[PDB]
Order: sequence, then structure tokens, then C-alpha cells
Amino acid sequence: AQNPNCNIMIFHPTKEEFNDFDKYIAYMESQGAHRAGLAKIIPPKEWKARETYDNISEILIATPLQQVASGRAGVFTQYHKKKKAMTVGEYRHLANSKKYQTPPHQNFEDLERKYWKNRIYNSPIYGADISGSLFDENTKQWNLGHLGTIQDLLEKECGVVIEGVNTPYLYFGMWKTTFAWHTEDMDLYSINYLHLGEPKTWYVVPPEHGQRLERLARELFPGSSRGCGAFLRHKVALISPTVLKENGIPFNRITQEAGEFMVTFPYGYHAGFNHGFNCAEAINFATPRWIDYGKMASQCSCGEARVTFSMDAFVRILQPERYDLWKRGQD
Ligand SMILES: O=C(O)CNC(=O)C(=O)O
Ligand SMILES: [Mg+2]
Ligand code: NI
Ligand SMILES: [Zn+2]
Repeated sequence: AQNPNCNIMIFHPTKEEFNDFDKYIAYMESQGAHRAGLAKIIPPKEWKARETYDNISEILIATPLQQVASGRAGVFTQYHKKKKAMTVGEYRHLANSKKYQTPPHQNFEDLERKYWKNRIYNSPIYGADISGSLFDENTKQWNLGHLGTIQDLLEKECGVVIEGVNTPYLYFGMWKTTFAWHTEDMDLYSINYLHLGEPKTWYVVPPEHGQRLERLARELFPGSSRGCGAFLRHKVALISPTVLKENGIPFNRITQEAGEFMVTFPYGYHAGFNHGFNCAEAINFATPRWIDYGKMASQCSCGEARVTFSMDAFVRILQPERYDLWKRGQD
């Protein structure tokens, strides 16, 4: 068995190997990369996502989200308070202000210490989930707006044509902006490209040990667990590495820098934080190996998780028994 300790693997494809996206994912899996839940892909030195980032300031962040925490430093939830619209140029200036900027630090490990110690005492503002793309249309390799769609994968594997579309999303972050512990919708893959700015630190639990993380979360968030049998689908709960180590949960960590891709694998729980002003682009995707994970994915039916149009068909075809109850949650 390849990669039996489930370590995060890092890949350095040549320009030739960067042509065929599906083939390279399958290669990474042949080496055991999925066992970690997360992999890093450093693009060939010849590749670029676009020529410059000099003209992005007029993108609108229609609904910036202030991430307000409750709990203790290592075990907390966050809620998202909607703020007034602002442009990317306005948000970058805000991120760089004395109130929100990254503090002085020695290295990534010192910054990580400061994040876990102090996150809860501040409320950073995240421009998340903004439909669009920063890939130049002429970038032909690993262009997250030109991937094969999940609907076409389901049709190729299972023969059933379904409605729905699959487009990328932009994330504009600042110091302390936080992504809570989750897997993807329908336990899909995700791919995330850090276009510019400061790093993003990731934590991940191997897919084979995901249920250990779920059992800890039910113990640590006991009211949320009674409210919903899949409450991590709400994407609000944080648990620190120190707490995970104290409770024997297997995980790994890695820092992504500008110019790098990360891939999350089906049922790979992940969480993390931004180091400073940055912009990332991400999208879900599928491969043939996903189909069995899609069929087994948990679902929130309490009404909190509220998701895309396109998830309807995935539930309806892969999980017909759950469909009725899940759709009640969506309506
Ligand atoms: O970058 C973020 O805030 C969150 N991204 C992801 O969870 C991802 O790409 O799957
Ligand atoms: Mg612009
Ligand atoms: Ni994710
Ligand atoms: Zn729920």
C-alpha cells in the first residue's frame, strides 16, 4: 500500500505532465497521495495562471463576512456577520490596516502559535465564495474554469444526464480569516490555487480516519451534535492542533504559498487560516473513484447547511432514499 502513514505529498509535474489533468490526478493517487486527504502541486516553472494581477482592484466583494468566534482558544465556533459591499482594492487596504494586518513574527511556526493563541479575540473579514475566475482564457493547463464538469463525470460513469453547472469561486482573505473543519459537498474533491499574496495554512485528517474527527466533534460541540447528525456540514467549528493531539486524532499540516495548488480528496476533512491579504480560487471536481464516496456522503437535513442548485441532482441520483428528507432541509 502506497503512503501508509498518510503523509501530505508534494508533486512537481513537468510541463509535459501538466497537460492532462485527469491523468495527473490518477498518477498522484497511484503514489498514495489521497491517503493524506490533501496534496500540494507546484506547477512547472514555465507555467503561469495569468500575466499580472495589476488590474483586479475593481472586483466587487458584494457580501464581505466578519467571522465572529465563540468558545475557547482551541475549541470554538464562528458565525458570519454580513458587511457592506466593498471592492478588492478597498478590502486590500482594510487587510493592511493596523487593526487587521499580520503581526510581526519570526517564521510560519511562530505565526501559527499566534493564530491559535489569539484568533478568538479578533473578528477578521473574509471575501468568500465569489463566483468568478482569475485564470487567463489562454491558460490551457490546470485552468480551474476549464475543467471537466462533475455532471459530465456522473454521466460518463453512470449513464444518467443531469441538470446543473460547476463554476469556480474566488476567496479574498486577510490575517486570521478561517476555514472551519469540513469535507466538500457530497464528499467531492476540491482544487485550490493561491493566486497572490500571503500564505494559507492547512490542516487535514486522512479519509480513513474521518469518523474519529466526527466523534471528537460530537463530544466538543454537544448541543450542535444534538441539533444535526452532520453538523460539520455547517462549516462553523474549529479545533486546534493541540486539541487534536490531546485526543489522539490523526492529522497533518502544510502551508500553501502563492503560485501553488492544493487538492483535497474525497472525505478529507480540512481546516485552516490565512496569513495576510491573499486571493485564492477553488472549485469542486470528481473522478471515477469519487462515485462511491458520493453515495455514502452524510447530509445535513436540519436546514442549516443550505447549498447550490447542482447538489440536488447528486442527492437525487446517488442517494434516492435520502432525497425527500434532504430536500425538506433545502426548502
Ligand atoms: O480557501 C478557503 O477559504 C477554503 N477552501 C477550501 O476549503 C477548499 O479549497 O476546499
Ligand atoms: Mg478589477
Ligand atoms: Ni474545502
Ligand atoms: Zn444541519
